[PDB]
Amino acid sequence: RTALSPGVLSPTRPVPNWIARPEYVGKPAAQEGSEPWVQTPEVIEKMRVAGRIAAGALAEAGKAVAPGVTTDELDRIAHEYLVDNGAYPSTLGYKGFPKSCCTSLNEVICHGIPDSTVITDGDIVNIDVTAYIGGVHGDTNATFPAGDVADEHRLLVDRTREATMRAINTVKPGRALSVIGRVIESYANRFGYNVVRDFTGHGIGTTFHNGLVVLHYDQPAVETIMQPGMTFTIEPMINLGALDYEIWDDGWTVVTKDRKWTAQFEHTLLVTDTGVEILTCL
Ligand SMILES: [K+]
Repeated sequence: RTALSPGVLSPTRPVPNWIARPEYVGKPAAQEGSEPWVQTPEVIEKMRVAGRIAAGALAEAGKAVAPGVTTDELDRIAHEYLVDNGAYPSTLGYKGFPKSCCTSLNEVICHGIPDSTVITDGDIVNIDVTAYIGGVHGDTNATFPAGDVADEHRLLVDRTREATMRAINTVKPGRALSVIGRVIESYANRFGYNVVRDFTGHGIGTTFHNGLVVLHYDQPAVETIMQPGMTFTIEPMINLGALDYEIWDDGWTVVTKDRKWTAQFEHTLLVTDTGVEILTCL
């Protein structure tokens, strides 16, 4: 199975005029990074709706993962589900990004651009989709096997899923945020895996990335304490090989230098009064 190269993009998919666009659509940058990390009860309830819809779009596209299919076709499906449910796909026009989800095969760490790329037997593909509705975002992702995937790669996927769920299950108010990345990295290193450092989880609410950073590796210098009403992603990228990467000329696609495969899972989480609630569930 050869190292991936860029396929060709389908044209911009329309979304109905009546679906509110985030402010950043059609602009070179977003107005984000200084928004409160704790959400009002109103925004939390709305994020339940956005997260539910993202989860559905994820589940739908992931159902179409099969040898023969294009990444572009996964995007079509995710886009349709978001649009049919009244949601704007948050990635569409986010800093110029051209599609409605990210599709990240094999050695693509993250930010892959749905295209003419045809999935083959044994590949793994991450699909990351975000919903914007009622003025808020919800983001979820998962890595899906295509065909007869090698044990090596199944285990990577299952272990990355597990790391993520372990980390989620440590979320509680009064606990150090740094606990997330300690749990993740300790679990990954157990199997000889390497945790991506340069890409992180983030606060999410009325803005896509509100400036809160959630590290997935052990970094006990972070002082941030989790508080009820905080909303953020946990989204570890976990590599079979070394952390060294390249970005393609499209400006988005992140690939492992060594071309070894990598996996990722993600939810949008609420810190409740007593623990956690996963917002990106069906
Ligand atoms: K990947």
